[PDB]
Amino acid sequence: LAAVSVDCSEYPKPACPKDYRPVCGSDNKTYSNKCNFCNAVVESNGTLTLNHFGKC
Amino acid sequence: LAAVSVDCSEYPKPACPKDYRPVCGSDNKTYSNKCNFCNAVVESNGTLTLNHFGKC
Amino acid sequence: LAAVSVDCSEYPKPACPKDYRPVCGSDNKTYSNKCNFCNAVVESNGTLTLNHFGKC
Amino acid sequence: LAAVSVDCSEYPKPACPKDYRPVCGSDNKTYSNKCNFCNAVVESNGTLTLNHFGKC
Repeated sequence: LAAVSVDCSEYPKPACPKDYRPVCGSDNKTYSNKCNFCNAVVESNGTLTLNHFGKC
Repeated sequence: LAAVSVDCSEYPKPACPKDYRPVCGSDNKTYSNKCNFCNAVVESNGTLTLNHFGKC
Repeated sequence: LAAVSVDCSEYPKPACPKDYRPVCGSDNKTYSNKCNFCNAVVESNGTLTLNHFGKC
Repeated sequence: LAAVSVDCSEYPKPACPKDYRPVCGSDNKTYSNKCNFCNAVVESNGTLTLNHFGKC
């Protein structure tokens, strides 16, 4: 199986970059970057995942 | 799941290297490197993913 | 496919850090960090995978 | 979707480390490490993938 992926291991991080590189989460919300996405993933305890890269 | 993946989480980027090290997209197009591929994935909003590494 | 993943390709390792930054395995056990988790995945021969990031 | 993954982007590499960190390929062969696995993946043009980490 081949995928396109995000590694959220280094997260959470108390501060994130202000770089806009959007990720669409499975909550159908668009996270401004990987760092916001991943902070949210880890805190979601299982319930938030990746839908696709880019704006929803 | 165990997968073979490309990490596109730091994309898009302002420019890519000219380095040849192809990736075959799910569109059966060969992308000259990972960077060119991931810049395309993040614009495809969901529709482009990895097919395999190396030229199609 | 778009996934959320942990890269375990450089595992097993001789030792892991004591750093707390939990990962929940598909066995519903919480692994104190990515390194402890991946050392377990590579011994599980197929049966253990990621459930989610953070504590179970 | 949550996975455990390998990134084979930096490959092929003409030489590999002699570190023994086995990967089982979907050809049901066991590759001595990530570098041997990935060299083989890229040359396989699509036909070789990950089965699981560790010896087959």
